[PDB]
Amino acid sequence: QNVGTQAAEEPLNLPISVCTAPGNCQTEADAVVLDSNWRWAHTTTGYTNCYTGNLWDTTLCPTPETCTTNCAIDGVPLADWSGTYGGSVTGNKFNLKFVTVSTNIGARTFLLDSTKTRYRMFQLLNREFTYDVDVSSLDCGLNGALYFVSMDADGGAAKYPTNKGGAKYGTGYCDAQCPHDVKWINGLANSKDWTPIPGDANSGKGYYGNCCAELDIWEANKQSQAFTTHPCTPNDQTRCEGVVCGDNDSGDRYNGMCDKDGCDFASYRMNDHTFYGPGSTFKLDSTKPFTVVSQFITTDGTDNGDFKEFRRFYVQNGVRIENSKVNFPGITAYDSITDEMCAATKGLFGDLDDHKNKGGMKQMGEAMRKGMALVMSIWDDHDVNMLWLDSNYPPTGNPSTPGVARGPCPTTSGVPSEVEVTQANAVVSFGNIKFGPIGSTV
Repeated sequence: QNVGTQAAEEPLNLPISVCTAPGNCQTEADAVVLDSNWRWAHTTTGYTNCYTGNLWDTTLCPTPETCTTNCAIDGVPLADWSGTYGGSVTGNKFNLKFVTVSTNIGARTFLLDSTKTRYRMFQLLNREFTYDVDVSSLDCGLNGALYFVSMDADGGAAKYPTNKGGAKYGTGYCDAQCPHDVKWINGLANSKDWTPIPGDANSGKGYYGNCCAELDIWEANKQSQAFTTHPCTPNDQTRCEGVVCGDNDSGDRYNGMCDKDGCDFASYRMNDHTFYGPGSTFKLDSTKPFTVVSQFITTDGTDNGDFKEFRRFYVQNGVRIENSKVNFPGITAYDSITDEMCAATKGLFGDLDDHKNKGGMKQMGEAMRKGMALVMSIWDDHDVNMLWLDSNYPPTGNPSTPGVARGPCPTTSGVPSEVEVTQANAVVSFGNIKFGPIGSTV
């Protein structure tokens, strides 16, 4: 995309901590940038929309190349962050409102480095990543997500010279779902064969998808939470078409370059229904804030080893809370993501181990070694109504069959039109982000 001249781009300042030992950290003066999908797209030498509602203008965008020549994405000024997009920062806390009323629904954002010209790339192997979260106002159907993806640090600017904005304009998004709803891919409008998504007034799908590796630290609302590894072959940003995208709609979910299911550790799905929930007698009380700690263990305990284990623990009101465990007869009580856990649990659930097909923890680790961009988002799910996270999936499945039940939400929950009314004022908060060696962040 070209860059428009109507509004300066002003990312929100967000300090994080880089740590060397427990309680010995230094501030890193980073910032938050809005994903290019949420930006106004208009004519390069005017005010005329190139995209309105869920459609590209066919006169301006008869082809992707012409669209890209004629159109530009514009900046987010400071005033518009809260007023239009529902984003705000107080000290080291970042807040994202779900619905902001001209009416904005959801948000996806990235962490910029201290220069505000590149994404802050995190080399996560043999490191610990930690943050405080509040998901108390997110119920069934919503997801306040924090995760990493194998985006380029410059959003693709060096690879795709028609991308003028780079990381500064939140470009280059890709993930392990190979999404077609990304409006700008490889520096070009994804306007070919663009199709609105029914019941989604703001979104559509273009000819291409954009694939890359994804490490989900946090997919969650107050009812259920998960962390998940998604390797791809290769891991780096890859525009896809046809079978390579692994499109759900053509029966290709397991035929593409990315592991779409991922290998998940989701406490409720692993059959501990009392670990996490909205109340003081759950082990971890989702009505109150808490700290989420993630440790990425290698084979030799060094930065050069292969990724072998994703460990997790929590801190809430000064109380250390170890992760829940897998709880099925004849299955080891795993409390972390490893290749063995993935094989054993997917075996039990009858899920295809595409994680293993894509190179497993080792391949996931190669993405983490090269460095990944931090994503913070809030969203509802127009495909599957978040049932995969917090309900029975498939909805018609027996909840006593291992793998089906992922949370207590009813199978009628999560319809975007309903959650966008009922949960309009939901806000996820991510704060006090800390990054360092294992054992350094609490």
